[PDB]
Amino acid sequence: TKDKYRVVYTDHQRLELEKEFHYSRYITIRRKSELAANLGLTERQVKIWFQNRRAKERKVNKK
DNA sequence: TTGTGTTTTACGACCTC
DNA sequence: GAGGTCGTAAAACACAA
Repeated sequence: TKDKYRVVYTDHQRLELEKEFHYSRYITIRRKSELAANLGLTERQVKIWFQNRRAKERKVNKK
């Protein structure tokens, strides 16, 4: 768990994550571990962010 | 500045596998 | 039991009023 109470991710951190997301919708356990390490976040955070991004996409698509 | 509507992290519940 | 969606909180944001 990750607590007090949410962090803002840097413009760079977001950029990499968007790029990776365009590379593939679902991140591999390997990739997850690369990305976390290069971006200065946790594996869990990277997991979660990818889950939120997919929900955002579903939400934009419904609209 | 603050009211407000939208986005962004992060969770817990339940589901699938 | 790892991850998944999905509904939700609250903090951060945009920015017109």
